[PDB]
Amino acid sequence: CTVTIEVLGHELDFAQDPNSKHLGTTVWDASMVFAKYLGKNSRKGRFSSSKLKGKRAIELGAGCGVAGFALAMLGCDVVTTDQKEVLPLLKRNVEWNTSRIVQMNPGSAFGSLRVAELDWGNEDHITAVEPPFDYVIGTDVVYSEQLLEPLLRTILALSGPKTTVMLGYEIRSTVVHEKMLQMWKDNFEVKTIPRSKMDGEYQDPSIHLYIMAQKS
Ligand SMILES: Nc1ncnc2c1ncn2[C@@H]1O[C@H](CSCC[C@H](N)C(=O)O)[C@@H](O)[C@H]1O
Repeated sequence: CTVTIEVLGHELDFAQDPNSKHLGTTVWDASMVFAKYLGKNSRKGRFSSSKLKGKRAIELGAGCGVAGFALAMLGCDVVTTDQKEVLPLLKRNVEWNTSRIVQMNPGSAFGSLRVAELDWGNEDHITAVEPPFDYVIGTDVVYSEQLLEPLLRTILALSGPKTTVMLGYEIRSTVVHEKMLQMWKDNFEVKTIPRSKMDGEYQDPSIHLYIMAQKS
């Protein structure tokens, strides 16, 4: 079971494990909406190559790894993380596609992409990936009320004053939605990226992209 997606004109292959009960063994639609958003906003602004020079990003709950891979393709250095059980598939997908795009574009310089274990809230895991990061990203990592606080605490622990948080999100329970929105509003300055910045094909009304700056 392997999904082939085009990102920045490159055909990538992401292995999946449907034999697994683990949520992260499947590619979720928010990661693809995030990757396609980057492809559309990488010519000018904060995701252009010159503006990403020297920037470091960390992906939380990367699963199969689509979102962090796209960001690394833009020239950002990226540490992609998940729990131990997901890491072998993540490591497989990173290394298989890294060798593909570099053989496809030998002269181009992509950002680095290294896999690390990070259980949300584990201070030892957080210290070990070497924060602070310029970007903290996550796609479809909000779904269960009990995971809101550990994710929040992790994002803050990896952040500094100038850190930007990018969140790909799919609305499910309205109760959880309202708790999540209030939480982000209590901790960040939140903006909701509009439909026009997302690709015409990779856009379902239920998928939202948030971009959040640290609070004053
Ligand atoms: N407490 C926790 N610590 C670290 N990762 C967690 C976690 N709880 C859930 N996750 C991870 O969050 C991911 C949710 S599925 C999202 C996968 C990927 N970002 C995508 O968009 O396709 C899973 O990989 C799961 O392992």
